[PDB]
Amino acid sequence: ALCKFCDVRFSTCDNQKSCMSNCSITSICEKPQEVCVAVWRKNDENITLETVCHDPKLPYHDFILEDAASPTCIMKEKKKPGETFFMCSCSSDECNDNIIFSEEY
Repeated sequence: ALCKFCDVRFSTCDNQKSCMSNCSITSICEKPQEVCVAVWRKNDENITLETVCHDPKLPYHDFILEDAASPTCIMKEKKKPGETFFMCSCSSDECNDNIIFSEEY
């Protein structure tokens, strides 16, 4: 897989139906089973977007990437203290470059 892989970066993505990662690093994931991941987090000081490759047989942020087979990165909210946290994974080229905050489409 080819994925955006900037780790955790500041983001201005907020209150939008979709956002671009604005990550300038597209990497070949080390292992063929890895998929793309995006994690959007907002606290009272800032917003970040994390982009990585990850093996979906392993948990990430204490969750299983149950959506790894999806070609698109559909953000879904997770329960975490002191912040708003959304995550998605996907398995098409650079798919974590475009994060979608809804299932409506």
